[PDB]
Amino acid sequence: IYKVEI
Amino acid sequence: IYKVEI
Amino acid sequence: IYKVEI
Amino acid sequence: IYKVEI
Amino acid sequence: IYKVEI
Amino acid sequence: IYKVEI
Amino acid sequence: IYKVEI
Amino acid sequence: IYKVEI
Amino acid sequence: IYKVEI
Amino acid sequence: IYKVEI
Amino acid sequence: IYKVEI
Amino acid sequence: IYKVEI
Amino acid sequence: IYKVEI
Amino acid sequence: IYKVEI
Amino acid sequence: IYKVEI
Amino acid sequence: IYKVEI
Amino acid sequence: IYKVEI
Amino acid sequence: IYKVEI
Amino acid sequence: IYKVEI
Amino acid sequence: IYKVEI
Repeated sequence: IYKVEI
Repeated sequence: IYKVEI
Repeated sequence: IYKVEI
Repeated sequence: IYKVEI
Repeated sequence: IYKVEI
Repeated sequence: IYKVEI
Repeated sequence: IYKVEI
Repeated sequence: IYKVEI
Repeated sequence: IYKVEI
Repeated sequence: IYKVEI
Repeated sequence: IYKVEI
Repeated sequence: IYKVEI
Repeated sequence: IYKVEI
Repeated sequence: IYKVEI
Repeated sequence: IYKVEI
Repeated sequence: IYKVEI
Repeated sequence: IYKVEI
Repeated sequence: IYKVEI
Repeated sequence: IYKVEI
Repeated sequence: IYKVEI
């Protein structure tokens, strides 16, 4: 599970 | 701006 | 399952 | 703007 | 199942 | 503008 | 089943 | 700006 | 598990 | 600015 | 002026 | 499906 | 799916 | 002026 | 998925 | 002026 | 994932 | 002026 | 992950 | 003016 955010 | 994935 | 958003 | 997928 | 939206 | 599909 | 809309 | 992953 | 952030 | 990892 | 396409 | 407009 | 606009 | 694409 | 804008 | 991409 | 901006 | 990338 | 800025 | 990288 992951999240990337800019 | 984001991506979430399980 | 995933979500991408701009 | 988004995409959601299960 | 999915949804794409602009 | 969208597409939904099951 | 699906729906597309503009 | 970040990334989180398990 | 990890997190990176700027 | 950081990184954390287990 | 635009084009939209699914 | 598409639409173009000027 | 896409949109281009001027 | 823009382009968006999924 | 992407967006470009001027 | 920008570009965003996932 | 990335963003470039001027 | 910047670029961000994960 | 990185960021460059001017 | 800077660059940060993990």
